[PDB]
Amino acid sequence: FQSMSVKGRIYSILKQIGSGGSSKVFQVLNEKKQIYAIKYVNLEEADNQTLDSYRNEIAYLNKLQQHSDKIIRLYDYEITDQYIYMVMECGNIDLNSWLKKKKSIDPWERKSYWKNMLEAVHTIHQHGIVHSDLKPANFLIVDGMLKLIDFGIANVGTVNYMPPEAIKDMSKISPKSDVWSLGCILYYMTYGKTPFQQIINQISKLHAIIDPNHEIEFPDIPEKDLQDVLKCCLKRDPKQRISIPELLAHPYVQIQTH
Ligand SMILES: Cc1ccc(-n2nc(C(C)(C)C)cc2NC(N)=O)cc1
Repeated sequence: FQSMSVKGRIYSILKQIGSGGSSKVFQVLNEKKQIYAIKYVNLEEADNQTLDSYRNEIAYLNKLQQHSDKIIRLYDYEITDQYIYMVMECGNIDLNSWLKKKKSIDPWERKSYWKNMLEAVHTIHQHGIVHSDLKPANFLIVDGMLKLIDFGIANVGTVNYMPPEAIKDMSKISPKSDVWSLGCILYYMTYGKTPFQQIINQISKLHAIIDPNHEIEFPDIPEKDLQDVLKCCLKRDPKQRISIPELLAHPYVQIQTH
């Protein structure tokens, strides 16, 4: 039955939710019994490039708090050369663990989660940040709402959500790269699998994503608007791919009852 101090205040640990090579996430309670999540980052063995990234991720996290409620709260933090403590809002489950459990997704729930992903990602772009690594894990369900937990500035994994322009690049990265990944999450939330999930050979997967000839399948669904959103986000030419601002005005989000 452990405890910990963050900027004077004392928090009592209930359980661990996260495991990181150097980081851990703890479900904690404050003096008044309120629930929070504390991220403990161990800095004992990190280089300057890595530190500066964590410093930057934290600065942005703090700056974009005011801009949107679709971004995870950062109530307080304690930084030292040895460690980082971050008091942040608690969530029910991350979106990846929810998609692996929830078999059939409700169409209203899918649309509501999608609007949330768009508002959060759109906010970061306004500030010039491109996640470049969007995945379900990056989103937390809080109060039946989806919140973005990280910006991709600070450091098994999958290539399912990788845009074709990242692979052909081998800075060539733009806001549109996040549109492709968001499209892959939505395609998963729609057809229960990522667009290239079926390809086992990892090398062959990378080739498929970058291959114009390969045709991504869009099976006929009752939500005609949703089908259009997917076909527009998963366009290989980033110049031809739809933008976040345009997506906001799309019938799929704006229209009610389709
Ligand atoms: C796999 C996994 C596990 C835990 C989390 N997570 N991360 C956080 C921070 C707010 C500290 C970023 C909170 C949680 N999980 C949670 N249930 O609140 C996110 C993903």
